Amino acid sequence: KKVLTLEGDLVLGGLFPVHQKGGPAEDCGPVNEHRGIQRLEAMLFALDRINRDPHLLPGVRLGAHILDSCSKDTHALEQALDFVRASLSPTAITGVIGGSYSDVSIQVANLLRLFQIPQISYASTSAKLSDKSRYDYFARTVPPDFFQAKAMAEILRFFNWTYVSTVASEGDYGETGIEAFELEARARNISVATSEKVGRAMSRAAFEGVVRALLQKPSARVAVLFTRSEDARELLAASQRLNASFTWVASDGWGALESVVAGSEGAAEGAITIELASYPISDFASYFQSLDPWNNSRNPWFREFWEQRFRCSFRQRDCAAHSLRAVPFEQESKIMFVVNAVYAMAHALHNMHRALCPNTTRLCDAMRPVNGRRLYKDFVLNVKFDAPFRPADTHNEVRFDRFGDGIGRYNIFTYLRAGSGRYRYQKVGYWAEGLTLDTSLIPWA
Amino acid sequence: AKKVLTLEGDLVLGGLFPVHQKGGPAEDCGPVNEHRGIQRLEAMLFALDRINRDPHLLPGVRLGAHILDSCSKDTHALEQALDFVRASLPTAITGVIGGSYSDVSIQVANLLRLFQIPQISYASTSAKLSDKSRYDYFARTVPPDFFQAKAMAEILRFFNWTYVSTVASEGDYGETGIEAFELEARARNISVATSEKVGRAMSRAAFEGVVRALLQKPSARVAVLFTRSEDARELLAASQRLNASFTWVASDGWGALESVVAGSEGAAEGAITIELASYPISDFASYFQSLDPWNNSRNPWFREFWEQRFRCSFRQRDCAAHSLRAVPFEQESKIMFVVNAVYAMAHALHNMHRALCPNTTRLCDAMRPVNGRRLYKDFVLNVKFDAPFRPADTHNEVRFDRFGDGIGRYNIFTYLRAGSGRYRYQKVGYWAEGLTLDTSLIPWA
Ligand SMILES: N[C@@]1(C(=O)O)C[C@@H](Sc2nc[nH]n2)[C@H]2[C@H](C(=O)O)[C@H]21
Ligand SMILES: N[C@@]1(C(=O)O)C[C@@H](Sc2nc[nH]n2)[C@H]2[C@H](C(=O)O)[C@H]21
Ligand SMILES: *[C@@H]1O[C@H](CO)[C@@H](O)[C@H](O)[C@H]1NC(C)=O
Repeated sequence: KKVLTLEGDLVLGGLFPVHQKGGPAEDCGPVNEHRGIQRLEAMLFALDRINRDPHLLPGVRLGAHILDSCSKDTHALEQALDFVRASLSPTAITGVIGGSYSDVSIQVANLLRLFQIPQISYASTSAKLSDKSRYDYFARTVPPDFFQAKAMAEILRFFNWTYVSTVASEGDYGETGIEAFELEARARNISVATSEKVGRAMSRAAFEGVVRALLQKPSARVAVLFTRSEDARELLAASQRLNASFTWVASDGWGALESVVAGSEGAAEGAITIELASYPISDFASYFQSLDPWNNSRNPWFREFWEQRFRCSFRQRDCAAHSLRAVPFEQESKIMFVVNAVYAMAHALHNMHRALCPNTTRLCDAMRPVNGRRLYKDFVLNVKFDAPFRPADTHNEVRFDRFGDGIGRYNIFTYLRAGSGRYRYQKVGYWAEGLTLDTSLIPWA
Repeated sequence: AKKVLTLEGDLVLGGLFPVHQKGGPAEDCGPVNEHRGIQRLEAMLFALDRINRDPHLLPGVRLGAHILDSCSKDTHALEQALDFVRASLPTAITGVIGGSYSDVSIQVANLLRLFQIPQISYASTSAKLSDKSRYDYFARTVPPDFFQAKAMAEILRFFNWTYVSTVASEGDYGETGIEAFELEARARNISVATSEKVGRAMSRAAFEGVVRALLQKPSARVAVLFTRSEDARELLAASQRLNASFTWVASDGWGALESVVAGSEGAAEGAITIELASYPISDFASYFQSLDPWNNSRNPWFREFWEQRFRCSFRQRDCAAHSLRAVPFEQESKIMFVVNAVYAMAHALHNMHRALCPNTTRLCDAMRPVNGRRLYKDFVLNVKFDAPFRPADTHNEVRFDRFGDGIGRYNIFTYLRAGSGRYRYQKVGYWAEGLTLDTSLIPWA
């Protein structure tokens, strides 16, 4: 029901999974701290900096119209009507920063393309989206899963793991993710034992059956997963439950999330996981940690996040005690992707403005209204700038390929039992046009 | 701009037919589709006319039309289907009849759902459409593909074909059809040698590539297909080209179509093919054959079809010289289902009128506008009536399960070389809650 709106000369639409998927009865579930709130605030942070950037649209203010998908594609669409309501007779949406889940980005793309509205995803990695015959107004700051699968299979060949199995979740991402793995596997002389399917509706018993099924072919110790966080979580819990031992090789969904493993550490010990290569942003941590319910009114959902986060109630008046500065900050992995995606849309508009409004620094009649086709084809796809807030070590550019995709850069991790019974994720290498490993950091190596 | 076919009435029904084929790699619409387009489109117009003369079906409420051309492309159909939702925010569409190809019905249903517009498909069989959590306003006069996939597995079993290969066309029809197939197969102790995918833009070399992949497993002489017509056609050609022999077991996409086997009669000989169980509708052939370019001004694609069918031009007064009665009439396999969908929607509107408009025969206040949620849940799903223009003997009735699905009734054919030398299809079986076969009619049996 709620929308986040910010004034500006040009309004960018946003789309985030602020809430999780609801019950069979309800549309929306509880608040998403990391993939919801933190990702939405990275958008707000980025627009704030952009609006204080002298070399980036100094005469044009970037406004916002941010929607909640509730982690369900059909819901994302009901909301997404806002972006197009004016045209079908918000006054004007210049472009959409959004889609977390591939299924959401695909659904929203199918509508946005009917209105020539450009779209940039910060998280969607299904290979389908690379097709400009169907998703001709879609671009992403992340690479497709074509390269993730290619990396996963390359790890197996290096470790001489010829017999292995697969799990994967219902949805565009997982299903189309594991086929890409199996294809790259077969090309490397890698056999598949069993190929399993997992849903969210699936209960404790059904997850145990998957683990049971993976044992039927015991010559395959290594399990390859292209699953959602909560599916990886469950399958890992089911493993500790009936004391099962697998060599997990898992996709970005699990990545280096402590939540996926928390509680089922023993079973997880030794897993090799993929996280799309990114870096933290120190300015964003400071920004997020300084947010409070009385000073962050512009976020319609922040008070709900706060009650949930600090098990308090504003009615009860027990929320003021708490503070984000006094708790351990853990930035979400794809925050870089959210900032990059916001900056990419801003660079595109600046570049469009340079070309269409030569005399004035302000929004001229040529960009009233902005032509989406022209914007996407000639400006979005042709941006080339140094990624903001990047470390001194890496020199990353924000650029789109022919298919609107990002560069196939991934970080490889291992989960290990560290000192004094603590468990942690360690960076063992990276995949950027070939595998790169340091097995010294790998315990079982 | 593209034309539309509109007819006035009190209540207006949407129509969606593949009038044209997919255009080239750079054009949206291709040549005219005589059978799946023009004939199916005319069949909806025939049903409307008959209903509008019917004194027991909406005697006071006239049914109008807004028929759109899909051009056999989901992206094109969606551009067009916007005409269906503008009045909801200016013609108000009370319900839609349409979607031939599953991709199209799914895409359109995503949009239609947002505005509460009921959709009755006459040809889309993907099981994906049976999901009410996302296609809550969709129903169809055809059965879902769980039945046809089961029917296939039962054909294998009957002939003891326990080592087979599968081929699916990329999409919601092919991929979900084979998924279901493979499960039904597994349960019957039938193993799958290899499973192949036929892409969206395949070359002749790509098609050969597929055949070579099937030739890698020499024991599997059975090739089970869930393919589009042109894919089945193209697979046979490659099979002919490589002197490759297979026992094909195929879905309604190949059906009893001569389009598919023309040129590759030898490669196709001995195949087992499915076609949904239908009968030819009586008065439609006579209706269709009595159509000419001057009396049929209501169809905006009829002149184009005339010029294509009779290889003539109105620009050179060439065409008049002809008639559809001089030439043979072959009723497109799914005409029945098109007529049945129109009536299902008319009966649903009739029964809703009886309930909400007790006193009058005209549209009362309660149905201005028609509440789509009410219409679908209370009337569309509860229709039960004798099938229109059913053979004088038959007792067939139009109804839907509680999820909008039709009931699994199939005709099984064998492609044989007749005594007279010529190649033809022959009915040898039926599937309705179990398999029935006449092996005497199958030459290799
Ligand atoms: N790459 C993604 C995609 O859906 O394409 C996969 C899913 S993984 C997930 N599903 C539920 N929780 N986590 C999500 C990831 C992200 O939002 O970081 C996107
Ligand atoms: N049952 C269908 C579905 O797509 O669900 C399968 C496809 S087969 C086809 N024929 C030509 N191109 N593709 C189409 C059939 C029909 O409209 O007769 C629907
Ligand atoms: C299939 O196998 C069974 C078991 O031997 C046999 O009785 C049956 O006749 C076979 N059917 C055909 C058509 O070969």
